[PDB]
Amino acid sequence: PAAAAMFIVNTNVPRASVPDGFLSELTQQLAQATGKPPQYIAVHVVPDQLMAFGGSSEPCALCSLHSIGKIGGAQNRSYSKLLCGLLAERLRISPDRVYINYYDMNAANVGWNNSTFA
Amino acid sequence: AAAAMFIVNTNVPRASVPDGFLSELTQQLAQATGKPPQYIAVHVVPDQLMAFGGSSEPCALCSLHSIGKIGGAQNRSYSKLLCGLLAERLRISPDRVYINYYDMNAANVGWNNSTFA
Amino acid sequence: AAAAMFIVNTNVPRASVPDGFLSELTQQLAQATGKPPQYIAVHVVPDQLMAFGGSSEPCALCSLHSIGKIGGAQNRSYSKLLCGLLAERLRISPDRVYINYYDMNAANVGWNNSTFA
Ligand SMILES: [Cl-]
Ligand SMILES: [Cl-]
Repeated sequence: PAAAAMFIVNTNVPRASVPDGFLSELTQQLAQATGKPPQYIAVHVVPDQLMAFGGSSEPCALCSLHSIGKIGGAQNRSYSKLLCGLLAERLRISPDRVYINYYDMNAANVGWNNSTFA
Repeated sequence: AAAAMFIVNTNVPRASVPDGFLSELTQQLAQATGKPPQYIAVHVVPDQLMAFGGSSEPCALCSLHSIGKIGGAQNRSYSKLLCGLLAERLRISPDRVYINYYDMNAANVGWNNSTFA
Repeated sequence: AAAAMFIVNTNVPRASVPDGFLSELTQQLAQATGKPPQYIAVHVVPDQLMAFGGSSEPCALCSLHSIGKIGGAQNRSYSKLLCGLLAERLRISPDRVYINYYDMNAANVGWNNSTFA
């Protein structure tokens, strides 16, 4: 599929708790997992959010992975283990307090560089 | 299917959001969707640079992602509920609120190292 | 249908977002989509922690959700428009912008206590 993918993390954990290296690690790990070049992976981390999961304000995250292709039942299970693992290790968020929404984007529906990936 | 998540982005000030608002959203959404509250997630983002129709009046852009429980009649019910809460608690007119509803396939929601498929 | 909404998330600092940018996006999107500006919502989020291709140079991740007016040719036109505006006003290179396009079903957009069904 065309090369783009993007991963967003929204979390209540504080800015101070995001490791140096985290966005770079997300980029490299997602490139590897999706088979996409890192040049076309975008990552976005949003700490300090007002959020709750199950009515509790213990650490949690709501995430999205938008990808042109490379989305499906088995792949998404694999991404979830990878990404929950990174959020647990790096941000100290329990995997049972993380949702990740997966979106398979059509290339014609991803704009870039004044045009689209179609 | 257990999961649902509601996100509100708004231009109203942080100081205007009541202390119990996340808990109220959780409880109200659990009742509206029939899902246990244990698996409802909520997220409120105030102080945003955002306009509705070019105007700086209070407004909101929201999303409700749910595995199931999404459809024409249900979404109407959720809009009345959620616009009502945003009006009552955040003083946002319902005609300056959009809510995008997403019926998520269970295979497309990750949680706890796996997906809901 | 009247509704559309445009969201920009960017790592450019808040002080670099010019006065009047939300209004310009509203007017330009209204012209491009044929929708009245009164039902276009825009949302800009500066100072984000982002990387694009591993780099923290200026970049943006954006969404355009619209009832209708979404398709291959229209999206290419919107990308030229919106990348143009982000370059002109926020000094972001077009090759560091993604815009996700979503054609929303009217029944899945809540507004004013109901939906657009
Ligand atoms: Cl509850
Ligand atoms: Cl530029």
